[PDB]
Amino acid sequence: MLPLYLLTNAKGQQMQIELKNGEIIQGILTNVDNWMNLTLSNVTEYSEESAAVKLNEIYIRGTFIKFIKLQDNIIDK
RNA sequence: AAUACAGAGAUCAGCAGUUCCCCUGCAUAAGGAUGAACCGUGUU
Repeated sequence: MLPLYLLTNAKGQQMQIELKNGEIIQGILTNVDNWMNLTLSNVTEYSEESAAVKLNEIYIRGTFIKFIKLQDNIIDK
């Protein structure tokens, strides 16, 4: 299935975003749009994968994402 | 008129062309017959 559909239904799951600058964002997905802009709650962002700021909500532009690790649960969920 | 002469003086065959008439083609005119499952006012 399409990446976007996959995302739209991962709403409420936990996922890990790598940004183009190296920052890693662990959080629970709360919203997606057609340009893959995200909003996540219960957030922890890291300066790099080596690792630590906790944030309540984060908005991420989709053009800035290298990849998004999904929970293995994904296919059945 | 007398004479000199020279003195009795081609055939077999083919094709097209006019004239009507039939067969078969193509053209030009008019005429008809029948067949063809589909419907134009924010990433390069």
